[PDB]
Amino acid sequence: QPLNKYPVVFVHGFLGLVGDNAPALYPNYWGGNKFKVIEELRKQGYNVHQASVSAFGSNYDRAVQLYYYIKGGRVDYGAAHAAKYGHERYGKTYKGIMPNWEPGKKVHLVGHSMGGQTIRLMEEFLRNGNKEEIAYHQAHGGEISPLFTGGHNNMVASITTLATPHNGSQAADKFGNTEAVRKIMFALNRFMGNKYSNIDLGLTQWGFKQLPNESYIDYIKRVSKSKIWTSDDNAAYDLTLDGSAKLNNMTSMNPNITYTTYTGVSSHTGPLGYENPDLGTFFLMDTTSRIIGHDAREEWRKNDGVVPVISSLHPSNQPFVNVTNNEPATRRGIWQVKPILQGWDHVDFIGVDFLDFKRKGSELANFYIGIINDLLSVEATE
Amino acid sequence: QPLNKYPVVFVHGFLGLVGDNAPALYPNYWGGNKFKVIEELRKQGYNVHQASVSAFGSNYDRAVQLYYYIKGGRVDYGAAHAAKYGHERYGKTYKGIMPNWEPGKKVHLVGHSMGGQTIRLMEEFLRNGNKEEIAYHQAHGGEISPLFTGGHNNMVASITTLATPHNGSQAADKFGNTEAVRKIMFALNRFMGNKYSNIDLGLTQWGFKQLPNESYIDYIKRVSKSKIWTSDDNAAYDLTLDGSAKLNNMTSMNPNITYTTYTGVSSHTGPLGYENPDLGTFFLMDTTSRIIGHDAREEWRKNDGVVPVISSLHPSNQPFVNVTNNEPATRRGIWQVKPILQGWDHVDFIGVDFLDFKRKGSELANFYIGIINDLLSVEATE
Ligand SMILES: OC1(c2ccc(Cl)c(C(F)(F)F)c2)CCN(CCCC(c2ccc(F)cc2)c2ccc(F)cc2)CC1
Ligand SMILES: OC1(c2ccc(Cl)c(C(F)(F)F)c2)CCN(CCCC(c2ccc(F)cc2)c2ccc(F)cc2)CC1
Ligand SMILES: CCCCCCCCCCC(=O)O
Ligand SMILES: CCCCCCCCCCC(=O)O
Ligand SMILES: CCCCCCCC(=O)O
Ligand SMILES: CCCCCCCC(=O)O
Ligand SMILES: CCCCCCCC(=O)O
Ligand SMILES: CCCCCCC(=O)O
Ligand SMILES: CCCCCC(=O)O
Ligand SMILES: CCCCCC(=O)O
Ligand SMILES: [Ca+2]
Ligand SMILES: [Ca+2]
Ligand SMILES: [Cl-]
Ligand SMILES: [Cl-]
Ligand SMILES: [Cl-]
Ligand SMILES: [Cl-]
Ligand SMILES: [Zn+2]
Ligand SMILES: [Zn+2]
Repeated sequence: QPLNKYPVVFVHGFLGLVGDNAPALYPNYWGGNKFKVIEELRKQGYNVHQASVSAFGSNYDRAVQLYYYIKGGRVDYGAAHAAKYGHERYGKTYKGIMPNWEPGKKVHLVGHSMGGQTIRLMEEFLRNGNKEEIAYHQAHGGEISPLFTGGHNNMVASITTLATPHNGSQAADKFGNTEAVRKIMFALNRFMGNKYSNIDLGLTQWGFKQLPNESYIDYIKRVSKSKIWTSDDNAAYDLTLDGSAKLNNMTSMNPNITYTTYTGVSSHTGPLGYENPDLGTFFLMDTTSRIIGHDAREEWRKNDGVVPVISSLHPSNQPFVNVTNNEPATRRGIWQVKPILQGWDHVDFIGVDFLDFKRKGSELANFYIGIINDLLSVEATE
Repeated sequence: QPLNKYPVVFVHGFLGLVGDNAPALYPNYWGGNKFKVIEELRKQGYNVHQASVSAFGSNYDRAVQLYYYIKGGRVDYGAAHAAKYGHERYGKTYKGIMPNWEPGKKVHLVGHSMGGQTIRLMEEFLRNGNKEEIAYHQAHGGEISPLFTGGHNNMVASITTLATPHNGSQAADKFGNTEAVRKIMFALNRFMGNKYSNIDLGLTQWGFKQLPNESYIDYIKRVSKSKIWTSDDNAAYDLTLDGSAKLNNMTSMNPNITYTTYTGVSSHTGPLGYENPDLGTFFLMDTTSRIIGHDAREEWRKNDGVVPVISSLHPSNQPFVNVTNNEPATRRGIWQVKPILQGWDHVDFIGVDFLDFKRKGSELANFYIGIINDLLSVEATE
């Protein structure tokens, strides 16, 4: 019935809120008003979905959530993970977009920004499991999530990433992951865990959910004891250069998966060889673009607002091949890096820059239809 | 003590809120963060002031308020005016920036946008009075505001306008002054008349101030009978082509006043000869710029976001002379039209476009120093 035999799952990045988990007035993550990715692709008869996973959590936490988003069930972050980092083992429970998901029934994964990292880690778990969980269930017994077992292959057809910081970003290193702004992010999460809140910012496993009969002062006190304040099991850490490198060092190429990347630049070279944001860079990335663009290492300067070009092309120590925009992108086992999109900033990929008239809806529709056609190709060359 | 002999009064336009009358978080009208016109000019030893007058009111109402802002005392809109339009005769009372203002003690007036119209009308009243008020106090006796008497000359040295819609704007005609959006404006003013409100949006003379012991429902009921809902004694009407024409038809050149105008362009000609806003046009003017730029009459298309160039150069029926940037702007009695600032939109003149990095503080400082210099010149060529 659907033109695509494998469902496509779109996976948002850091700070991403989608569907019913957004504020009353909020941009629509996948396409803004420029091209309503989910609705429009569906009207054209494609089977597509937008995952909802932790906005502020680690790639680990998100990757677990992604699995349960697709498969359905109670999120299980793993007993060893929970014990090591100091957060609940069990999380939200998901209906499941594909309850029969198993070897043989594949899914296409496309990720924006951090979503690309999240996708890689989930596949890692499927294929290779999680060593610390395997080891913990070996020593202490009990039940272990199948997600952490390994040996589950032939479940993801493609991994396609848009402006993903495969190699991290200095914006995290020098801003996002600093003490003062982590405190802000966590305070936000605390607040939005209050008992009148309808949005889940993705750190409730750390205890940021006020109980219905608990005072806010008692909430604050309970939650000041959480390890979140000092942990590295969070998005801000994972987007640093170190944090991303760690994911790179523990991931590996699946020879059956079609891997493809897209990258945007929205900076321009200035007097001294530093990079500054283009007029038309969504203004919220003004400061981060300048931090990146003024890097000591020259090859780390060009950026889409928050992720350097080097970081988005491909994970740095994984195999890649520079590809053309016209040629079929059909190679398995290798990062097919599409040609840099000139003038696209980080958020132009998802169409929410309503300030930028150069980036039009028809363009964005072509981009997404572009990706679907590549995915159709992958299906046809099996 | 002050380098300028005559105080300079800056007069904000439509929707302008200044000083103690702005919300908690709000751009500073005169210079934004780019150049703090009042503070900086003062530091350089100039005597300058920012008037506070009705943000939503007619040019008439604002013009009266301007007078009392400068002179001090209880705003008197005039008995005939009040009776004809159906609003209170008396308004707020002002401390007075210049209590001794009289023929011989002059003041420089610079107006942004509608502020330019307001300034013209005030001077008209000083010089020629108000015929309706003269006639009404003739017939019915009582006291009459000196503002409406006429014969007060030699009180304003200069009238300088920035992006003033002397000939009105289609944005008013086809948006601002339509039924539905006038209702929205008036509802806003109603709401901000509530008993907890600390901002005056300028229509309280129409009854939009909830009494301390009145219910909101009774407030709504009382105020639904106001003529404001159907009146032309409001800003939206006055910024229309007709509305501005009427001011033009009742104003005339004072041969002792130095008149000077500035105009911005922030549109570009498209495929078919229509004008579209430049990237860099403050986004809130996106829709108005397109309305203006798609006008049938070609010469009405080029615009700064909300004011067409034809409208800002000079009142259409008054004398003008195209001037150069270097030409001392020292002629009395004629509209000295300064050369168009390319890429300045309506709000770049006041520096509140924080999105536009092309328009820097040092540029805006030069523009304002420029104006002061011209004013110093006027003083010295007496
Ligand atoms: O700062 C960001 C970032 C990204 C990656 C890294 Cl690595 C880092 C970090 F930490 F390293 F610095 C930071 C996160 C989000 N930023 C602003 C959010 C945009 C927002 C939006 C977009 C899509 C939506 F569905 C909803 C809202 C929005 C707001 C208002 C609006 F008028 C339009 C759009 C942009 C980038
Ligand atoms: O709509 C405007 C208009 C002007 C003339 C005519 Cl003729 C017409 C009409 F009739 F056609 F409708 C309309 C009035 C104000 N508009 C937007 C408000 C700007 C705002 C601002 C400006 C100055 C301040 F001191 C403080 C805030 C602001 C908001 C948020 C922000 F991040 C920065 C600035 C722009 C033009
Ligand atoms: C007549 C009482 C209701 C007014 C409508 C809403 C005003 C908000 C209350 C302001 C405040 O308590 O700070
Ligand atoms: C503040 C007076 C002019 C605003 C009219 C345009 C605002 C509605 C369009 C939506 C948006 O601002 O992104
Ligand atoms: C991040 C902004 C959240 C939207 C706040 C306004 C909601 C409303 O007035 O209904
Ligand atoms: C269309 C009316 C303006 C308010 C909604 C836009 C704010 C947002 O981008 O979330
Ligand atoms: C709406 C209130 C948000 C709380 C801000 C606290 C920030 C901090 O403690 O660093
Ligand atoms: C019009 C915008 C003003 C919002 C101010 C809210 C606040 O004080 O936090
Ligand atoms: C630019 C919009 C004006 C809102 C001012 C107020 O709500 O008091
Ligand atoms: C937070 C970004 C600006 C809000 C968009 C608007 O005022 O229409
Ligand atoms: Ca952009
Ligand atoms: Ca501008
Ligand atoms: Cl939020
Ligand atoms: Cl499974
Ligand atoms: Cl929640
Ligand atoms: Cl009030
Ligand atoms: Zn975790
Ligand atoms: Zn009036």
